[PDB]
Amino acid sequence: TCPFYKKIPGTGFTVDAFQYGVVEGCTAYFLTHFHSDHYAGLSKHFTFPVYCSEITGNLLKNKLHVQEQYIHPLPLDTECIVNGVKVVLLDANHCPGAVMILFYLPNGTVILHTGDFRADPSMERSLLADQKVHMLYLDTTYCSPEYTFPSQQEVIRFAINTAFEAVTLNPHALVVCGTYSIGKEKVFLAIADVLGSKVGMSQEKYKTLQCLNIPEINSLITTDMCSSLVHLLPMMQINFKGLQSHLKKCGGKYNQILAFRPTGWTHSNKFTRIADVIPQTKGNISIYGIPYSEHSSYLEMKRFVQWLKPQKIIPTVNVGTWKSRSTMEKYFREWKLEAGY
Ligand code: NI
Repeated sequence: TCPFYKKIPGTGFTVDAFQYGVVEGCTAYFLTHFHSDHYAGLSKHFTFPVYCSEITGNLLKNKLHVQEQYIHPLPLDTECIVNGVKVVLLDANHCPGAVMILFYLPNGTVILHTGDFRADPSMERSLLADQKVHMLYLDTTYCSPEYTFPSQQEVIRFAINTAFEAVTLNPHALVVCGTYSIGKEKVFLAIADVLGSKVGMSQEKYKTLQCLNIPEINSLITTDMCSSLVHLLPMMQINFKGLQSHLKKCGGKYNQILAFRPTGWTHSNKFTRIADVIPQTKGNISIYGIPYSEHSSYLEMKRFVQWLKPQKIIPTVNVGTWKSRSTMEKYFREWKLEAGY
């Protein structure tokens, strides 16, 4: 049965709750973003109203084949009414089309659901600042002080300079970027832009990108691999074996590969700076691990919550074990004692 953390009290709404069949009492199903854990259970067979951003709606329509009659896309930063309740969608700074949802309940309680998010100080001057928020449903992916990472911009700068140097040193080198879902598109778009190239990719991946309302997209991406010096492949192929194999497929148009694996956090964030990063190398193939995160670091999450000052926090990630929940509760109390709410 549908957990309490996916239900919004005093409404018949749910959020990211598609895997439990028909939820008793639910009149509107919200979807924060197009990642499989969150959309799990949605298919052409779903027949209830789904509320989401325009980008998330395009994906639902085209990739999952959800019938158009059940898709209700809403604009961002706009007060809207859904089944008699005032809502607002905000940019979550996660992947394309990802939203936080602000619910203004009839009793006067205000609830923010973050979905998946990367907290940023620009969220402190949105519509969130206009009134008190009583309850917060929080993306707690990295809710522990060991989780630090560089800014997105530091990581992109490093990627840009690295790729530019390698291809100027060897103009027959190919750049590859690994991917598994939507998100982290700036990695491959910024590399291509500095190399004067389109990004080449499979038909399934191109169809995904064509849904994302990215301006001038037809000038940036192609299905013609041969014409392009940045290629996208599945994350699972980003290894010496997979990359040599792909290099054979391109017809000796390239004689070297430089590959990037954008990851989350891994244990080497605790010592290294982005400037110190060095690749793994076997022969004419180099692989760089780069920590490009679309979730809040501990410090970004703590700042956001200390600013927002919610009366209650409901975690939405790592809620499966008592140890995790207990640990998280501990950090929420510290934050509250330091900031005086
Ligand atoms: Ni996500």
